[PDB]
Amino acid sequence: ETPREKLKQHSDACKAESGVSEESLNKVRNREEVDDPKLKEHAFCILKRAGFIDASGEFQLDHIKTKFKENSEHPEKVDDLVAKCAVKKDTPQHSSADFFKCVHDNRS
Repeated sequence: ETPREKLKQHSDACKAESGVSEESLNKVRNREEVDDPKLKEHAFCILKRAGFIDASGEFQLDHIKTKFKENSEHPEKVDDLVAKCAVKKDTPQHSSADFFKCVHDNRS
């Protein structure tokens, strides 16, 4: 009866296991490269909510490239980088981590 707060939680179900705190994610900021399940898993949890990838795992670069393109400091290399970063892997949840890592580990 009237939630008021309206707890959404981007990873309400992903928290059951993929509850990667601000530890390994922060490491992504630096060129250290850290392998972790909750990390890659948590990412997909945001991708599905962000409105990029579908419940089936179909990558949508047309929407990703446009996002990084429109309003940016140097929008032009993202589109090409999207192809190399959005490489279709054996699973959809995998490619997710590539989005929040590849673009972050891009040489200037």
